[PDB]
Amino acid sequence: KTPEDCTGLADIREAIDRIDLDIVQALGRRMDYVKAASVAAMLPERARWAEENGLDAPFVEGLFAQIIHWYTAEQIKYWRQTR
Amino acid sequence: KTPEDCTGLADIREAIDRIDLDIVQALGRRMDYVKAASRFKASEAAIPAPERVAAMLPERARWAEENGLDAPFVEGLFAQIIHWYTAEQIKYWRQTR
Ligand SMILES: [Ca+2]
Repeated sequence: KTPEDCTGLADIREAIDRIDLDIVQALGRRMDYVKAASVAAMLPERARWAEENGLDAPFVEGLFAQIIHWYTAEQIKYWRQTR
Repeated sequence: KTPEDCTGLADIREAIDRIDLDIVQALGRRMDYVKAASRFKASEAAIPAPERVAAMLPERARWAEENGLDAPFVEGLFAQIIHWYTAEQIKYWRQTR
């Protein structure tokens, strides 16, 4: 259901669980690409997307700095593991 | 293109942009739901239900492990999301109710 058609917290939770799983799945696919490849330029882009989507840019930049650094460190681990 | 079908770094960097934009857009839709949920709360202090959050976190962590990702990191990431959205829900609840 849309946010407007939600009749209670149970409807809300159905939608939020789906969004959050979508996010985790996208993050999983994101790692496959990073592995296949084996911040200052990436964050302004993502801060713009945040604003465009009605979200606080600096919070969303915090989320992406966290992500990008994790995936960078994992790429380094993965490289050593596979060479 | 799939990761295997990618011919160089350019393909991968653009796919990552599209995935990252998908996540932002999903996070934008998530905020709409969180703000709509405020209608179903009798008080600012019931934002959030502590047992809801307590069951949400291991579930996302478990999803992470099932998708090739580190549970502690992804659980921490969702802790931050849920926490910030809680604050945003509270602002919205106060403004409207
Ligand atoms: Ca791009």
